[PDB]
Amino acid sequence: AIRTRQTILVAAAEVFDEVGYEAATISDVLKRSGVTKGALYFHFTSKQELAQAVLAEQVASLPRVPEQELKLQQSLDEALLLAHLLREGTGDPIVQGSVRLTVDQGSPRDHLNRRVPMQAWTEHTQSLFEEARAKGEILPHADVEALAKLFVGAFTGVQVLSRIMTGRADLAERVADLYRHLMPSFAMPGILVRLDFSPERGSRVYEAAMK
Amino acid sequence: RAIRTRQTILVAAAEVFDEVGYEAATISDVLKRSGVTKGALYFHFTSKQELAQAVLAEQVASLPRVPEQELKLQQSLDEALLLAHLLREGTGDPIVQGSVRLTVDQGSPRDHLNRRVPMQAWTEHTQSLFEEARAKGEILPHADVEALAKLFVGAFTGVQVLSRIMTGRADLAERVADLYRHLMPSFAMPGILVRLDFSPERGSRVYEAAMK
Repeated sequence: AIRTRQTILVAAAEVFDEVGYEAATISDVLKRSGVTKGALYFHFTSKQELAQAVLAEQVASLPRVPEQELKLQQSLDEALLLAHLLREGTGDPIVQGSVRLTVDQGSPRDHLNRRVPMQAWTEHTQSLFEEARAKGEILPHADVEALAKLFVGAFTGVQVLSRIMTGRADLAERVADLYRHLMPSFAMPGILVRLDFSPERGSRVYEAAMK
Repeated sequence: RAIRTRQTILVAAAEVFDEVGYEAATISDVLKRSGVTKGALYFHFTSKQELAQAVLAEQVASLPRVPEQELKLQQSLDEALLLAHLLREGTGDPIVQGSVRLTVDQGSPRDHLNRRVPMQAWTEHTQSLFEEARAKGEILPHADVEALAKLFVGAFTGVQVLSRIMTGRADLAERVADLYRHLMPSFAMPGILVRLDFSPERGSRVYEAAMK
C-alpha cells in the first residue's frame, strides 16, 4: 500500500503531463504504473480522484531546502529548484503533471479544485516575505500580499512561455531574470548585493534536495 | 454573406474552445453554437484543427490599436491594460479569450497547433516598443530588450492565469498594473516611472477610443 499509492500517483502525473486531464484514462495510468487493477482501485475510484490527489500533493512534493541566513535567498532558491524540477531532462513527475492540471483551464463541468495549489503557493510565498520583513530584508511599506500574488503569477507565466518556446530548457535563466527584475522594487539594497542568482548555487541546492 | 458566415463560425468556435478547450471540443458543439448548417461549416473549415488554427491566426488582428504616444512605456502599459479588459468577460472579445486559452493550454504532442507563432508575435511586438523606448532615453541605454520582452509576455500570461483561477479575471487590471509597477523601475530612466499613468480613467479613455 505504502509505495503503491505513490507509484500510481507518479504514473498518473506523467500521463496527465503528456495528454492532459480530458484525454487521459484510467487504462493509461494502469499501463504506465505497472500495478494490478486491484491495487489501483484500492486507492482511487476514478480519473477525477487521481487528478485531485495529484493537485493536492503539489506543494508537499517540492523539496524544502534548509533554512537560510536570508529569507529572500530562500525564496530565490525555491524558485530555481522548482525551475529545475520542471525541466524535463530530470523530471519530478508529480510537479510537472500537477502544474499542467493547474494551468490547463479545464471545464466548469469537472470538479478539480485548482485554487488549492495556487492558494498554497501564494500563502507560502507571503509567509517568507513576512519573515523577511521582520528580519529587515524588505523596504518599509512593501505590500507583501500583492507581492506574493505577483511572484506566483509571474513564475507561472514565465514557466508557460518557456515550455512553449523551449520545452523549459531556458527556464532557469528566465526565472533568474524575473527575480533580478522584481527584487529591487522591495528588497533592502544591502540584501540585493548579497543575493546569489548563480547556476552553481542552483546546482548545490538541487543536489542537496535530492538526497 | 460568406464573410459573415465564416466569422460567425469562428466566433462560435472561439467561445467553445474557451469553455472546454481544444481536446474536449467537437464539430457538433461549434455547429450548435454557430447556428449554421453542416454544409456551411465544412465549406469554410475541414476540421476542428483548422478551426482552432483560424482562431489563433486572428489573435493579433483582434487586439485593438492604441494610438502612438510620446512615452513608449505608456503605450506598452496601455496595451497590457486594454488586453486585461478584453480578457475580462462581458462584451469582452470571444476570439481573444479562446485564442489565449488555446495558446496557454498545453495540448497534445501530436496536435498541429503552432503555439509559438502568437507568443513570438507578442514578444516581437513588445520588444519593438522597448527598442523604441531605448532610443528615446526612456529605458537604460544597454537594456537587454529581448530578455525584457520575454519577461513581460511571460509574466503577463501567468498573472492572467492566476487571476482566472482565483477571481475569474475580476482583479486582472490591478494585478497587471502591479506587475508593470514592480518591473519597470529596474530598467526605466530616472524621470520616467513618475510620468507613467496606471489610472482606471486612462484605461477607460483608451478602451472607449478603441471600440469606435
